Amino acid sequence: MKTVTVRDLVVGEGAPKIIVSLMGKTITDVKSEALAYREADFDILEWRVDHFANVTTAESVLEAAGAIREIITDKPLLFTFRSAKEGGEQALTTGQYIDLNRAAVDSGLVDMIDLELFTGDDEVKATVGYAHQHNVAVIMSNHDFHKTPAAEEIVQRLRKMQELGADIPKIAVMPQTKADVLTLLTATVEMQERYADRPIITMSMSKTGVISRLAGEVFGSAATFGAVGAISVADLRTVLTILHQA
Amino acid sequence: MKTVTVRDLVVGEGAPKIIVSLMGKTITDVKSEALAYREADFDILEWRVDHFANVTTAESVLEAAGAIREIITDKPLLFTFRSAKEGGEQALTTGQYIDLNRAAVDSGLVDMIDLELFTGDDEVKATVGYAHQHNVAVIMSNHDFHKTPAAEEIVQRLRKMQELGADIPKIAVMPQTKADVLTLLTATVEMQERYADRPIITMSMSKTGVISRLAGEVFGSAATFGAVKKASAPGAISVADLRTVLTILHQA
Ligand SMILES: [Cl-]
Ligand SMILES: [Mg+2]
Ligand SMILES: [Mg+2]
Ligand SMILES: [Mg+2]
Ligand SMILES: [Mg+2]
Repeated sequence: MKTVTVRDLVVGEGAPKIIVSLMGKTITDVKSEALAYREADFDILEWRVDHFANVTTAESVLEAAGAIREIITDKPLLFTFRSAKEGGEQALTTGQYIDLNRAAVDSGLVDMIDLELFTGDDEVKATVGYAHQHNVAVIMSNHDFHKTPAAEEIVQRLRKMQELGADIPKIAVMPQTKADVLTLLTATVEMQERYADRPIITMSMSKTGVISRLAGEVFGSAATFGAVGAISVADLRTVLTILHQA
Repeated sequence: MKTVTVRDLVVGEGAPKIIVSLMGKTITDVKSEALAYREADFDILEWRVDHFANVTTAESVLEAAGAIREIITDKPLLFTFRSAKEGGEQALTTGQYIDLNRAAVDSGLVDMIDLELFTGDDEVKATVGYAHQHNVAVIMSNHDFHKTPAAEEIVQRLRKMQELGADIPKIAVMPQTKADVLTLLTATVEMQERYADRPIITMSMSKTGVISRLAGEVFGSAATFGAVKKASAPGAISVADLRTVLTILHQA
């Protein structure tokens, strides 16, 4: 299986990695949040660009990315605009979203971008290519904040992400029942044994799904999310380490 | 939902409870292990009587049980003879096994006994009744160290344990695949939805099954085994680490 190396971090070997999400409306908010995260124990900093108020002003986005990089210089930076239809704060047209991610790639300030699987196949392929031409990795993502699809549908979305060239397929789904948490873990196993040839990230959201963040290593999820959220980064790392050494 | 209270420990509320297994061949070993276990963080002391060489000498078994209670004075004591049939160290005839458990009940030294489901229905029912008459709780148990039965079969075994009067149905199975771990968890959930009216304990063994030792609160297992130095079945973690993880899940 491929691993994905981002700076010195190796996703897909050792214990699962920890992603935290920075959310700020203004440049001063982004700076304040970056300062709050600076001493926390995590591996990847995700900037949740959909929270940023001035997302359609190219110079402002560039300034904010730069401000994050000035404060946190030792953690890979993941650029994520999460659409409202997948749990995010706002919607862009397809063209605006693709242009935004290309501008992030161009900046030299980000190590990874998030591309939503269902953006459009032609747009995703072109943007994956563009990212790769600049040595930027792609987390290709899909979220269902309302329900958990059947395991087979989850697997087929992860397989499509690989087809479209994702460096790291990522899916997050909302459990309505305990069985739904198990469905997400089953999909993770099946994807791993049948199709995966690179690291994947899977998560069952909400309080009910938190076991999928903690005890995911055996089943085949290479990273998960903590908070400085359903769980603190310190407590997440504590459990991941215990289970990695079990 | 009935809970099981032993001393003042409540099984079936809050975070899952931690069981450790004490194994000793002689009275001397029983005493030294008990002293070594005294400072460990756990809730229930399981004495694995099948490891004891002198199991057919009533005086010797009674002396060892007393020794455990003298050294570890603040933990519920679970008396478990694990049959060779179900992965234990030695075999007794059915009658000797039943007599051993009745003598444990009679001692006044034990809070719980383990009775294996497949011992025989008449014998199990009689011994459950005897234990209850002396305010001793029964963990009714089943083990498969080779495979994981279908989820519906696991459910039906746990249901049957309820029918026979178990205070706490208990099953431990061995995964052959990662999917089998998830089957054990599925059975746990389904038992909770369809039939449980009391605490149950479920486990998938080996490293692959460790989630099943951690996730009792969300899927429906009321207790879990941890290691002091070494646990009996594959895949355990230390009791300190187990308590750390259980507490994080309880507060999440
Ligand atoms: Cl064990
Ligand atoms: Mg260029
Ligand atoms: Mg391992
Ligand atoms: Mg009597
Ligand atoms: Mg609870």
